[PDB]
Amino acid sequence: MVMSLLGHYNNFFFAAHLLDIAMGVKTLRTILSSVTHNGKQLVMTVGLLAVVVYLYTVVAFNFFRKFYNKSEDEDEPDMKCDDMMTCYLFHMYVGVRAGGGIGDEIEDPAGDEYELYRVVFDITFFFFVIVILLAIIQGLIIDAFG
Amino acid sequence: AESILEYFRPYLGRIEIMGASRRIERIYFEISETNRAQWEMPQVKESKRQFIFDVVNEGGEAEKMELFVSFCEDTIFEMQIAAQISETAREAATALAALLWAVVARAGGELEVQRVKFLNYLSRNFYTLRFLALFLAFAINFILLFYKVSDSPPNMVYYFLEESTGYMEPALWCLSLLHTLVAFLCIIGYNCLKVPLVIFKREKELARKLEFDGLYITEQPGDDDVKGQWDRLVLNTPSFPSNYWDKFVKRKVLDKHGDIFGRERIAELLGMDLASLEITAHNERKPDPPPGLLTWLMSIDVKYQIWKFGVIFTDNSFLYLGWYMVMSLLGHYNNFFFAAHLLDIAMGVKTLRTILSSVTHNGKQLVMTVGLLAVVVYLYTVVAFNFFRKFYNKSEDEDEPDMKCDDMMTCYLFHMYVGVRAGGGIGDEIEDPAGDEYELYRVVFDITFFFFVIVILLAIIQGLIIDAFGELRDQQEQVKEDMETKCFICGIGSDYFDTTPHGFETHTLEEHNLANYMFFLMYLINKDETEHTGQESYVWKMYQERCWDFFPAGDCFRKQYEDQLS
Ligand SMILES: Nc1ncnc2c1ncn2[C@@H]1O[C@H](COP(=O)(O)OP(=O)(O)OP(=O)(O)O)[C@@H](O)[C@H]1O
Ligand SMILES: [Ca+2]
Repeated sequence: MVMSLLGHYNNFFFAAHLLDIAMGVKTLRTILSSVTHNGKQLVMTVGLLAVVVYLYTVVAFNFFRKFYNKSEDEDEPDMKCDDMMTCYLFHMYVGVRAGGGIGDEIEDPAGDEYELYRVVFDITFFFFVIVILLAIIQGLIIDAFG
Repeated sequence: AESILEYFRPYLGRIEIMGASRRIERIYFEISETNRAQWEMPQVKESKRQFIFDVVNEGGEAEKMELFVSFCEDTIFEMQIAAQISETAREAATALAALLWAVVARAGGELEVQRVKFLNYLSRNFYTLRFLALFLAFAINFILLFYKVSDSPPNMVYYFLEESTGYMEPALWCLSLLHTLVAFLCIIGYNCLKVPLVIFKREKELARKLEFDGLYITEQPGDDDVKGQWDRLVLNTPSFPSNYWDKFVKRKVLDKHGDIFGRERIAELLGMDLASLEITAHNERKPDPPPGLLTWLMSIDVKYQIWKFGVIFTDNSFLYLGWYMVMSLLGHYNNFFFAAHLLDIAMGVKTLRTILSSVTHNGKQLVMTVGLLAVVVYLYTVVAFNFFRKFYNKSEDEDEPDMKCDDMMTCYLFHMYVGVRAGGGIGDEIEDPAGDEYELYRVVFDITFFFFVIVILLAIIQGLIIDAFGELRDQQEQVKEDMETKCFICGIGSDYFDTTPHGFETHTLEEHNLANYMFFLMYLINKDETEHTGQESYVWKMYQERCWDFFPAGDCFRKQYEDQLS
């Protein structure tokens, strides 16, 4: 009722009705219920992913400052390593997505210093929050529907 | 007589044993109310849960009852030990952090006496100290989330830039000072509370091994286990049974094997030399030596102290707490070392401990699979090292100082670091094979590389870790459910008891209940041997002789008397 009434506010609020109804045929209601059926462990797993990404953020904050830049010529006003908050946001928003961890969006480690101290960082980041953690999260929701 | 029966319902306790008649018999006794009151303690219930999960899951049906009786013997110990208790980004960050914390809390000479008075307070409330430690770690990390680095001091300076509010800067200092103390309190509480359990367990196990076996006198020590060797340094001490009840157990071993072997050798191996003095001590009377308080108390068994310290340090929980200590201490090195605490604690809620254990649960094949992936990538590296040199370059104009094909080491590193990741094998990061030469000799290389180390090998590795977690969940579910379809004492399930309504509740609540035996074992202790009934002494004799035939194991008063009582 209230959304239908607010629809006459000259807006698209009518676009929020289809949903509620679309979920009338069970085979979709079960899907919608699967999200919260097993959420008590889903929230813990999400928290674990968040703390692992934060751990990597603080590891790379005071060791790999000179890599996190967006490669702008003659000036680098954008550095995602100076503040802890911006670095954490950048990791949590870019590294999780992408194919492969934060090895596709930062400078090449071809430089002599810390090369072997960052190749392992990239590999373990790709191995611990992409091929296991996201796999587990996707598995939990899909398996509950089954 | 309904009223008296109802009043006396929570005291009478039924058990069922068989023996000397080859038929099931009933027993009755009185359950003291203090024991029932102390039964529902926070530690006791979780210990029972852990014990039942361990017994049902780790395989049984042969030593099950022996482990049951052993658990009873151990749990009596802390039932005793319980006696000593008498008296913008910031807007988003706060909202998200509060949600995470909320769900975690939803599932998380005469002057020396005052020292003991204050120290006994820690053992009473021990879990809350750990709760406070987790809370402090959370708060200090959330404060840490506001750091910044500048090229000049306010040579890089890690100056902490707070918000417009000038507060919360010294709060970091005070919280850092407070966290170390509230973790040291946890350490002291653990050293005061839990270590008697493990010490007593080891003492009891050694006493059982010596009494009913000659592993340290007759045949040989196993000489292959650190636990089975480090204990050789305590046999000579005069105070070996420090916490076990049998404080004169040394007599039994020499009385059982001191004749078949060298009696002097036996009486010298176990310390306690000159057994004539021990024999003649109980001849005239019991003298009372004068007290030597605070004068000769320094003289203590050095060997026993060393052995106890070894048993302490070989443990895992205490080592974990000490690791927490050392990291907290190193935190005051003006660093982020406080960021390594959240973890250890975060893994407190099981549903995460199972995930953490799944990584190493099946690692014995995981390492082999990783090695196989490494050798396959190396094989492709040596295949492409002497055939496809002119492709591996980073496309720099007018000069190519960077070639990842010249050295074998650089080529292998480049493959192992780039090709595995990426979507598709090494076909997205090197030159196009459109050139006429070797085109069909490299298209197949790219395709097979994408097919053999990406869509199979990584899939297998991801499958192994994920599936193990599923197996762990299934194991926990099965250990929860199996106990709901059997009795853990009877050798039969719920199907036969379900022929009548509430049959299983009747077979589990008033008949053998897994808790009536708990009261029975310590009720036998209180009543002197002269007052034992015609059956109490019967079971007590076997219990002292370690024969578990008196458990029913197959039928409980109903299969025997089906026709007479249906
Ligand atoms: N032989 C048995 N002894 C005890 N409980 C049994 C037995 N067989 C089945 N059960 C089931 O186990 C329940 C008690 O054991 P459980 O491990 O669940 O105890 P708990 O976790 O302390 O809590 P609660 O007693 O409320 O279930 C009984 O209520 C019954 O449903
Ligand atoms: Ca008598």
